[PDB]
Amino acid sequence: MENFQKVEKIGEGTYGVVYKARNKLTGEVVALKKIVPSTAIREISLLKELNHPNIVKLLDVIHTENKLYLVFEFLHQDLKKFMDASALTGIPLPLIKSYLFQLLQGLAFCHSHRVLHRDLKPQNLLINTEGAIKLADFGLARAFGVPVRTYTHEVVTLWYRAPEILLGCKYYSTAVDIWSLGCIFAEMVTRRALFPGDSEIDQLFRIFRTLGTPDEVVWPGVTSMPDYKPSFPKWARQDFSKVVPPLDEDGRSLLSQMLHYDPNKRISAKAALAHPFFQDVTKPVPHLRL
Ligand SMILES: Nc1ncnc2c1ncn2[C@@H]1O[C@H](COP(=O)(O)OP(=O)(O)OP(=O)(O)O)[C@@H](O)[C@H]1O
Ligand SMILES: [Mg+2]
Repeated sequence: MENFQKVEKIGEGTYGVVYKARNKLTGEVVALKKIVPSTAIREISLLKELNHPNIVKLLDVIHTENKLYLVFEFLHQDLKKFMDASALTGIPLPLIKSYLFQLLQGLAFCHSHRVLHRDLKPQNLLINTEGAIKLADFGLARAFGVPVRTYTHEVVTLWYRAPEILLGCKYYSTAVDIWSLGCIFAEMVTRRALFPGDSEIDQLFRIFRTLGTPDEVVWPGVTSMPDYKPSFPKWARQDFSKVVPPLDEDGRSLLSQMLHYDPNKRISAKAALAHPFFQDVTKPVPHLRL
């Protein structure tokens, strides 16, 4: 790991600390994550073969001295910062659209190989100057664990967590990433998080107050999930037209099928790509200050 000069601490997070760095041989500019379990080594290593244009490439895995270093392709900005920069104005719809479409291609790819992200959030979505958006940190949650408290005391977000994970479903599927990207999609449109919980019960209860408390009608098997409680308050669903207002009906219709309560009814990434909302999809360039 001495083959890299550290330029700047990009950030810290669940697994470790990310630095911008330079290859002392190549001159290649990379993101170097400093995170070892053998199971975790083999799984990280098969992720190296998961290449796709909307997936941040894992250049190399440097395992030395009980220390693990993940060297990724570097991108100049994440979606959280692009969003904070665009607050006043909002992200134009055609770019939101391009972004959702490309993230769906990324998910269709990984899901077809049976790999889930499990932790999608605006900081894990990286963008460049040509209009591309890529998923970062795919596969890592299953390969190492997803802690309560991110490494540097920071608390991983729950705002994007699917309801079956919150209800203690042990074997959740690729549908959990479609739930999370739906919540991001909504947030790009409105400029405000859809479900900002600050705890697991608050998270749940914020989902219940917009989409209605789920029951055996909308979701067969829900009432015998491990953290389901018959004492949960019964709240009615609200309409999407109030939820993500500006969005047109193709957009709300796609969003509502991404937010289905039952993960077997939730749209897959491959069906979502054929949805009529994407009929006029283009690829615009964003306005970016590096
Ligand atoms: N490949 C990369 N290129 C450029 N910047 C990156 C890259 N990967 C990560 N960063 C940015 O570095 C910061 C730290 O990323 P990090 O993975 O540690 O945290 P996170 O995405 O916020 O949470 P999590 O640990 O769950 O991934 C975030 O701002 C991330 O967007
Ligand atoms: Mg990350």
